[PDB]
Amino acid sequence: EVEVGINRLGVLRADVDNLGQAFINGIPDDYLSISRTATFSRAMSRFFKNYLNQLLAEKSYKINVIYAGGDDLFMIGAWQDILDFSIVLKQKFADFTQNKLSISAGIGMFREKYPVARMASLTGDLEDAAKDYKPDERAVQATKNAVTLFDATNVFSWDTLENDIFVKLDAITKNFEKLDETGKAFIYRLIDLLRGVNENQQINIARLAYTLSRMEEKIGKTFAQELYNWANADRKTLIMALEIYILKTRER
RNA sequence: CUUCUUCAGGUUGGACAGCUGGUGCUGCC
Ligand SMILES: Nc1ncnc2c1ncn2[C@@H]1O[C@H](COP(=O)(O)O[C@H]2[C@@H](O)[C@H](n3cnc4c(N)ncnc43)O[C@@H]2COP(=O)(O)OP(=O)(O)OP(=O)(O)O)[C@@H](O)[C@H]1O
Ligand SMILES: [Mg+2]
Ligand SMILES: [Mg+2]
Repeated sequence: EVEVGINRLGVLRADVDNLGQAFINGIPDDYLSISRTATFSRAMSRFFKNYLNQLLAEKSYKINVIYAGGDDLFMIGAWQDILDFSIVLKQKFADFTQNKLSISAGIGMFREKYPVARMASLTGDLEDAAKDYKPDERAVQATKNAVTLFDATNVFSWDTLENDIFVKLDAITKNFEKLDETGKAFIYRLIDLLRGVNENQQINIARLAYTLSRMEEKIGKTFAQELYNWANADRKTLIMALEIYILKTRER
């Protein structure tokens, strides 16, 4: 049903972080009652089932939800629908839970005949890679508040990190729709030369020099140097946002 | 039976310098 995009099947596995701990010791001991525990349980279950149904039915979503139940989530649908509903899910969970419970997800791209058992297993281990996220290896236990985006090693977050990646994605989508339609061939050049930076650095600074060299009447070099500015501090962020932009805008 | 057989300066200087278009589609689980 998509016109510009990719022919991949995206899935979502959202698991609330430390819900079992939120039941063991999350609720205050002084405010401990059977009615209050039942209220919290029913609120969470109603949230998941009912509000997932209503949130998808609010407007046209290409999602074919497999399971909501409780504390878990499975979804299969259009790849871009999975990506743009992950943010909706995180913001709705934050609003309903008042930013008290963390959630983790995992998204995988699959063909039209990929093994669905393999789909689920890969999405589960990506979910675990999102569950075991720690900015620093000093504090006990994991933050658990992360999302893996198509790879177990690509553990991004939902915080200001995801804010940055989505701001970058929106900016790139707005800017790079209308190039000269001929100089855009440098995009794959950048992608394949930034795939990993632990090796010959000569070509990276060479591409920087080439971008500086490119001089005509265009948007200018404001964003053409913002690419360089974002090409050093944010390496994995730039490659992830750029790959998301490419997959969204690929003429496939 | 004379008296120089060429000497001294400019050796390239500017202008453009790669643009446009396509850009993995079909067949199978
Ligand atoms: N009222 C109540 N219900 C359930 N467990 C309760 C309660 N009071 C105390 N406890 C204790 O908590 C743990 C729960 O462990 P578990 O039995 O594995 O059960 C599942 C699941 O049945 C239950 N669950 C899921 N959804 C709900 C809702 N909506 N309401 C109540 N209970 C619910 O919680 C467990 C889910 O396990 P995980 O998803 O793996 O936990 P996690 O948050 O994802 O951890 P992490 O991977 O992020 O680190 C028992 O000890 C029980 O006695
Ligand atoms: Mg859970
Ligand atoms: Mg669970």
